[PDB]
Amino acid sequence: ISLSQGAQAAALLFSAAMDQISRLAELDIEPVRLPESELTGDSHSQHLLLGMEILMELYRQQHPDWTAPAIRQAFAPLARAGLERGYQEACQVLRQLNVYTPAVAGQLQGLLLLTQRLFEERLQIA
Amino acid sequence: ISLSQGAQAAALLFSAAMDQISRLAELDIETGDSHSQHLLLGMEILMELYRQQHPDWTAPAIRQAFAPLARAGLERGYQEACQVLRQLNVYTPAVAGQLQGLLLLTQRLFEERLQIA
Repeated sequence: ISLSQGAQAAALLFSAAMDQISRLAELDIEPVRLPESELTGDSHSQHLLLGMEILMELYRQQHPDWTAPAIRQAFAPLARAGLERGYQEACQVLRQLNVYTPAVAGQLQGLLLLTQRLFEERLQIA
Repeated sequence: ISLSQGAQAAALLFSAAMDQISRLAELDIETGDSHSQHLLLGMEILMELYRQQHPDWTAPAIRQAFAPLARAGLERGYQEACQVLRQLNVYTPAVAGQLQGLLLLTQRLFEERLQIA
């Protein structure tokens, strides 16, 4: 039942490549932040946010008729939903890989929470 | 080290979340398996964006340009993915072959895409 070790492989490739390419194509968008953010991210969260940026950006392009606010309004819950689900899937794989230690569970959780809040902040940028 | 398995759990969350969000937001263009599809949809998005960063260039002009960057991109990705899989002592003959499988396939499929449309 170890399609689980297939999933992990593919994820590693996905994440590394999306990085490498995004960098090489100079798509590397400067991380968008609240000028007075009290929060400090790490590279993991930063990767994640840059990811969500692209998704939003393309969502925007795909909805020309829609206003800027409506666009943020609509995209916000899908992004939250996507991330919480993403997380749930990432956890399942790890439980299944029998590597879901209390340490790793806590680190991954912290990362979700960090990312959610950072995105909440990003969405406030008018 | 804890360091590596972090980079792992992060990669999981990244991949999955990008998967989820792209589906939920209906970002799409209307043979393969999910892992390649995922990667493809990955690259198509990036290219699509890269397109928009050069409104002035022609369509072939951007395919010409983006292709090598996608190729170089995957290879690097693949190396880095082998790194962690080794660091974690979890790089089975089976796993390695599976991964190399996914590299080549994706790789080809993207080439077939460039010839199309």
